[PDB]
Amino acid sequence: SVARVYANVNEKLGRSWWDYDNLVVQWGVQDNYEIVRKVGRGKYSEVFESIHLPTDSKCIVKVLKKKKKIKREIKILQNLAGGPNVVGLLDVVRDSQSKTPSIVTEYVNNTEFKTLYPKFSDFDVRYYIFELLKALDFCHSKGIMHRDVKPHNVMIDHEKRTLRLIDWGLAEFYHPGTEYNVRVASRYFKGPELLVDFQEYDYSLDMWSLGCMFASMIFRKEPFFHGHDNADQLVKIAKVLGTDELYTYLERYDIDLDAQFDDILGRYPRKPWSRFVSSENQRYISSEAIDFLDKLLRYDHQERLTAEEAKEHPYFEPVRQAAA
Ligand SMILES: O=C(O)c1ccc2c(c1)nc(Nc1cccc(Cl)c1)c1ccncc12
Repeated sequence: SVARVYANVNEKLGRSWWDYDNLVVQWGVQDNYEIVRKVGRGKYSEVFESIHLPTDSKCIVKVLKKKKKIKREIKILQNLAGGPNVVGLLDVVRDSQSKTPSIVTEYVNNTEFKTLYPKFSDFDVRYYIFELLKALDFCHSKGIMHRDVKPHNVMIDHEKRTLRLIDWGLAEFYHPGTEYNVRVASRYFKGPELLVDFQEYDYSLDMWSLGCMFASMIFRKEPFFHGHDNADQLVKIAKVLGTDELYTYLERYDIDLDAQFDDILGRYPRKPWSRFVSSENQRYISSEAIDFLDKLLRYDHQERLTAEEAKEHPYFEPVRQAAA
């Protein structure tokens, strides 16, 4: 398997674009930042609201815990500089003694998605998904997969109507035929390729994750596919897409399933998208939304829309018009 778009981007841009092992960071002055308030903690980071003291301006300091992965995240954030709806890198600093690095990013006025998403209109969903598609089409066009696309990593200032894709700590460069680690993404947003241990994945992983997110929004069910473990996650997906399309996909990519799917995985017919429509979510539902969702949520990553193809979908016509 090789990506159907942007496969040769890292080839064309060469070693100085993707070789993060040999990154030399020009560290900023740590005493130029003051930390004010912790805003959050991750598996990999603490995040604090802070001040850039020379300018007295609001910013974020992300303190990070292998060295390899710090360099990857920094090199990606430098390469993505200037890109639409990508979180802006302000600096990289570290402790004088301990050498613990921190990434300094722009501050965003987020509304938590459990609160924000239900307040959305149909146009709002169309608009923010379109804004997210600009960020993903940008990073894919630069040889980079995000690999952790989920609502926590999409920051929305609903007053400014502005969007930022954050947390590039799982992101990687795409190299044709590379076998990538499948333990990426949070469980609810993992593509089938991660769940059957198909390692030769590409940018199209982000598009499955986008699909899950989009299903949450239009069907008002967070998360859409609610599995308990990685095994059950594939069962929840199979109970919607069906097992017929699953077996053709496995056959097509020569994937053999783990032995202990045979007890838990039954034969399920395809549930139509229409069966998820209710009184409460009908506000979001149109024939264009379902068709768009259908073209993102495919077993076969090579059948999913590209971010670019997705921007031309009729679903986004109210948004292209409103921008003229
Ligand atoms: O990782 C980044 O690149 C990254 C970049 C920017 C923010 C962030 C993470 N996390 C934020 N908040 C947050 C909220 C809950 C949990 C956690 Cl760990 C963090 C946040 C807030 C305000 N503006 C920018 C950010």
